[PDB]
Amino acid sequence: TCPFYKKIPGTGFTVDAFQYGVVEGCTAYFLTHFHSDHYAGLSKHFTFPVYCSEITGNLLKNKLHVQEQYIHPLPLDTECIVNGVKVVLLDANHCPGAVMILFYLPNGTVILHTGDFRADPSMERSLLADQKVHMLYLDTTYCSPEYTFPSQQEVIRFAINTAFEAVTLNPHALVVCGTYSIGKEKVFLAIADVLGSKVGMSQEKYKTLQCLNIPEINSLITTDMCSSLVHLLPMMQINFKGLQSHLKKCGGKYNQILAFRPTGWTHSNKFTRIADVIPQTKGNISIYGIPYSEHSSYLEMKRFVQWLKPQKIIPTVNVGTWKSRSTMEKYFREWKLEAGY
Ligand code: NI
Repeated sequence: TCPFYKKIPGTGFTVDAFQYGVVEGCTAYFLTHFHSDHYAGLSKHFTFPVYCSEITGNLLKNKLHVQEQYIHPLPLDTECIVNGVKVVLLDANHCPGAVMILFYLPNGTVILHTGDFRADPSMERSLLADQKVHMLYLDTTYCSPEYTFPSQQEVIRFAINTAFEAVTLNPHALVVCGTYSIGKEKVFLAIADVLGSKVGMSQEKYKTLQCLNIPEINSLITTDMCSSLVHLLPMMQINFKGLQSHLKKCGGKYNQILAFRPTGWTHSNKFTRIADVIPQTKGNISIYGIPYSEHSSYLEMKRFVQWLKPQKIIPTVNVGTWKSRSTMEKYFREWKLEAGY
């Protein structure tokens, strides 16, 4: 049964709730972004409207095969009427095509649903600036003060350096990057750009990337592995036994892999900086963890919530245990008392 934090009061609207069957009263199903925990349930056999971004729409048509008529894409930053309810989609700074949604209720209440988001000061000069938001459905993935991590630009710096160093020291080394969903494309696109290469990938990953409206994408990616010295592999596969296995397949064309595992937070964020990172080394294969996040740090979330001064906050992540729920409420009370809303 669909949980209350996936429903919008005073509408027939649900958000990211495609896994419960028909939800009684729901005229419209919103999908914030193409990540399987949020889309779990969609197929070619959906014949209810789905509202989403253009980019999410392309992924729905081409990867799950939903029929063009039931995909209502909407432009961002555009006041749009949807069953006689004004809504806006705003960029979430998550993965490609990921959105937050502003709902303007008839009764005068305004609600923001963040979907998954990495809060940023550029949001404070968006359409949110123009009016009061009463309710906030919030991505609470990293709602605890241990959760710090660097800026994406810091991380992309490190990567561009590591890769370009090794490639120049040894010109027969391959760069690999791990992936399992959309997101974090900047990692591999930045490395490939510094090395004068395209990125090489399986057919299915090429298909996924050809849906994202990246400008110039035909110049940046290929399915021809032989022709490329930055390769993408499944994240499952980014280990020694799998990198060894893969290093065979290239057929004596490279004598050393240098891989990157973009991850979110791990416990080594508590005791080590980004300029002071190392990889595990079994022979000639070197695997980097790099903490590239597409979710708000604790401080980033805090600033956004304290600027927004919402009258009420409804968590959408880590809501399954009473301890997590309770811990989160305590932070929301501190923020409000500090900020005087
Ligand atoms: Ni996500």
